[PDB]
Amino acid sequence: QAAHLSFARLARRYGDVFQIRLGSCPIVVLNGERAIHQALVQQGSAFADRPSFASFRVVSGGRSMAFGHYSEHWKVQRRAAHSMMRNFFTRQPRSRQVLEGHVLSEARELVALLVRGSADGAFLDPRPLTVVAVANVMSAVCFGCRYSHDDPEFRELLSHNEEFGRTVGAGSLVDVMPWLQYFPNPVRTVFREFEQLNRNFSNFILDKFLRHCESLRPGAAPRDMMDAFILSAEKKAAGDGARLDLENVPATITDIFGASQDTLSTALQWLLLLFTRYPDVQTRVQAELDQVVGRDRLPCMGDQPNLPYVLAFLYEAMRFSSFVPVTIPHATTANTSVLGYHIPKDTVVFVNQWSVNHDPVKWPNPENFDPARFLDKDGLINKDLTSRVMIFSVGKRRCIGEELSKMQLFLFISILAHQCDFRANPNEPAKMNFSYGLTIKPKSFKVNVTLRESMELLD
Ligand code: HEM
Ligand SMILES: [N-]=[N+]=N[C@H]1CC[C@@H](c2cc(=O)c3ccc4ccccc4c3o2)CC1
Repeated sequence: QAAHLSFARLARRYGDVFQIRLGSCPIVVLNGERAIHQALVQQGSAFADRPSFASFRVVSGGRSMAFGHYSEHWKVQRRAAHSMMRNFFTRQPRSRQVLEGHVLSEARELVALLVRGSADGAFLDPRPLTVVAVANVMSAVCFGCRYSHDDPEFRELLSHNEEFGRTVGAGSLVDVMPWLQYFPNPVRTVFREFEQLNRNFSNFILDKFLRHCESLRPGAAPRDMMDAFILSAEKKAAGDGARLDLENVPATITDIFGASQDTLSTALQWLLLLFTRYPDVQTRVQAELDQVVGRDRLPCMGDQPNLPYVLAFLYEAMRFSSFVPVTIPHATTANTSVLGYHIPKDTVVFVNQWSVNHDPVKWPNPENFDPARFLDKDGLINKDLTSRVMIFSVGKRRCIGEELSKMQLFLFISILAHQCDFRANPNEPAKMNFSYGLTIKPKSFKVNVTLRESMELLD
């Protein structure tokens, strides 16, 4: 009973394009490959605008990029994030290394703690470790300051993600039915909780905005991304390519932290769930890692073209999961048409990512987890097929960390596979249930982690 599912069904009789009406507001639901790539690439900028949904106006003081309406103050606000998304990593040799280093740093902590909780045949919820973990990499990049797995106030700040999904997830009732906010019942709850955890993110980050402003005394080289965005805006204040005004630097860092922490936490959940619930893909990835790099030395980002399965799993996991099944709802700039069907200006729009990744005219074994799906005859990755899984979206509103988030999940499992052993609790029958909202996060699932051969992570 999650919205990604029910649109491909509605599509079958009514069209790859059709239009539901949620409460009052009119949704157009793009479900093909052909639908989406027409709409968002070929008619892009005609769909690059966001709903007039006022939960979006809650996010990051209303100055969010994720949820912001498409315009020229938004142009430079995306242009400045991405060209920081692209610039930070790669400006000079080893730009990636300091990032790479955090993943290893944290990977060593994860397998330490995963193994810690799991001794004596035990099993444990890997959830609250993989978010402390994933959020540290991004807090070391953004704020130059990781957080311990002791800190209950940090773990707090992270323990409300299922809320932020639900509220602004496509399929929802907090924006499109304003009549529901006068009385107790799920839809009243789910939004009031939502306004709470946005307060606590934008209070947690405008916080780091002050102290970094307190830090950077003109004779300086930016020692953070928080810094780098302020150096960016303090250079667009007292003189004259992509540079914000300060007033949006709190908001734009918030989106880049809040995004990553939630999604990359999910992604890294799902992969463990695919090793536990498909033992023999764990085996392959775990083997091919061994041969290509060795037991002798733990694996690094160099190894990537030389690891065709660990990509071919990464990608099938992406597809099968489709853990972002419906992108942050788009809206229209001017008029348009998709597969003929004429779609009026400012109409609300959804984008079904699960209906690119599960169309069985394009994707044969659609609900089978099959990584080796992505594999050439002589055994290679096959760039042709692999570049058609829809999960980061496309055209004007596509994801800007895609580049980064791939390099974070690759390492993270290239360590975890190569260092640890993952067991599904055999006493867990009725299947791995979920909890849908923007993202598809597994419900409490339990895993036993033994070390393969000592700890090589210790520097
Ligand atoms: C596996 C990891 C990730 C996935 C699957 C993912 C997926 C997505 C999706 C589906 C969207 C919406 C696209 C649309 O509405 O057209 C999006 C937007 C966004 N993502 Fe991600 N994302 C991931 C990681 C990250 C990370 C690490 C960051 C930090 C850079 C990030 C920052 C953003 C931002 C700022 C937006 C808003 C872009 C915009 O509205 O124009 N994402 N992402
Ligand atoms: N999968 N997927 N999609 C994207 C992932 C997350 C992106 C995002 C952007 C923000 O600005 C933001 C802000 C405060 C948040 C507070 C708690 C949790 C999350 C937050 C958050 O998340 C938007 C959608």
